[PDB]
Amino acid sequence: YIPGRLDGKVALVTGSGRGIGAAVAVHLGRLGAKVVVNYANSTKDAEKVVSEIKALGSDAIAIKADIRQVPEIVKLFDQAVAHFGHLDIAVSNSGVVSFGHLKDVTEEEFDRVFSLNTRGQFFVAREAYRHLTEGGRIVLTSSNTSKDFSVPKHSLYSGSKGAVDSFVRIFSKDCGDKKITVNAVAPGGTVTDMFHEVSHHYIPNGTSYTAEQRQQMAAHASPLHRNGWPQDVANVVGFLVSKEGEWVNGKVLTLDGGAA
Amino acid sequence: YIPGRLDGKVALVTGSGRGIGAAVAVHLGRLGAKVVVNYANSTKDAEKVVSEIKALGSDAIAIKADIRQVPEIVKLFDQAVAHFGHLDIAVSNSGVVSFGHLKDVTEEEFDRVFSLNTRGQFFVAREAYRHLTEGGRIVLTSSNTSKDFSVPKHSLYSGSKGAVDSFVRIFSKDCGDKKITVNAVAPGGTVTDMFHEVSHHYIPNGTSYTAEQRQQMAAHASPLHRNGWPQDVANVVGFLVSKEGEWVNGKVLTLDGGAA
Ligand SMILES: [Cl-]
Ligand SMILES: [Cl-]
Ligand SMILES: [Cl-]
Ligand SMILES: [Cl-]
Repeated sequence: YIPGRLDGKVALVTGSGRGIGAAVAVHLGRLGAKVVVNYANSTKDAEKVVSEIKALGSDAIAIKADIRQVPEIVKLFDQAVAHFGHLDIAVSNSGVVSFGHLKDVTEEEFDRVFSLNTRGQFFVAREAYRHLTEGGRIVLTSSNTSKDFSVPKHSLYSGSKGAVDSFVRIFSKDCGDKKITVNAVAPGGTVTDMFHEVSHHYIPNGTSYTAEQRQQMAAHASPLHRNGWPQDVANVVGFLVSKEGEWVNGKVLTLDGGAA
Repeated sequence: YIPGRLDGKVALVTGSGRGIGAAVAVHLGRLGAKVVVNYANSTKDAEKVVSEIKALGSDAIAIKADIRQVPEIVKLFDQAVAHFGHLDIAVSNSGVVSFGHLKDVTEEEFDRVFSLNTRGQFFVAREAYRHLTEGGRIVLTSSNTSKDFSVPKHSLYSGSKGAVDSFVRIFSKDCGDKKITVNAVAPGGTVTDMFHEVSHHYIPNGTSYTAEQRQQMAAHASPLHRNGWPQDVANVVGFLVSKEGEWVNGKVLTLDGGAA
């Protein structure tokens, strides 16, 4: 046994077609896990993640699912266990962002956000509990906006992640009967190819700055004076899902480089 | 002007057909508000609340709504403003409880709980923002289970209220443009005619105790050695919706008599 490593373990990672999830999938592979690369949309993109994990010396398979549809979450987990024999780790990076003043939020937008961010993640945890081996790991995605950062016109999303924080604390109670720990990660400002399209929403008069100015401002929000990156989230997920992370259970870790 | 009083104000209170909401409606009437007694089911029950408010010297009307249906929330608020001329205060006591291990939670049960506790309350806040007079008040209902109390087999409900806590913090930002404050109350153990049917869920081996034993145990959870009552919640709501409560804004107040 090599400490911190996941040799002999099997991990499922959702949201592997965007920056953070892709980095989490590759990192769990690098640590020695075989990986089910779950994704929502681009099969070519997901297969690039599979290829990267194989190149590192670990096995991976891409399995698609619409995480809004609970029957598809059931099938995803069944197929994961059928392919690799068992499953030890489930990480959800599933979610969508949303902005708008309360006054303008529609039924459709509420449902768009909660169906994935909150309901989808709840049922990913349910199916992970049902399928996981004893002593496994579940990690869901919250946000620094749930509790630690207050963004005007971001009530819907912030609440979708506030629910996740409460879920994980109580899931840890129920999941203890299979010795499964349950935690959430709550990233701050993380730079990906989608960051620049929404970064104006997170600062007053955001549109009056250039994208580069907004990224620099985001960097200066951490006392370390750098941006957060997908690898920062992956690094913490890797610890939580290791043997050495066991005593962190039922918690939400805000990953913002000290900004809050 | 009498300090603490709501003379000349108009308040809408949802969930007026159960213990806490009924007590909040009567109390706002006692403080001088005219009250829209909104309720989900029994018209005879709601009219008893109306009658009690009238007997106290304040006007009231019962207006029914299915708070799960956003078009009905819209109509409720339109009708409130049409009847009394304006609306200053909106208090939601809308919600349902739910219990069960994560492993057994169904799609239907998830939707039953979130549609009212989280989605319904979100849109009560939206319609209150849209209809309220400048300087008004919105109060939603969270729970001590959101953050302050961890009950096994209560993940769904706990998360439905964790979302509300995040909502109110951000709603306070958006609603400030009409000088409306937004807060939540998070009651603990509150005795009503429905308490005894669920009190076993809240203590280990709950069913092995009598209802009276369970109520006494609940009482001893507060260092004051009494149960919480609907009037305790009403008292705090009355402060939050008064002029003197203005500087409490964007907050969730846990009302458990010091148990946490
Ligand atoms: Cl994806
Ligand atoms: Cl997804
Ligand atoms: Cl009611
Ligand atoms: Cl209701």
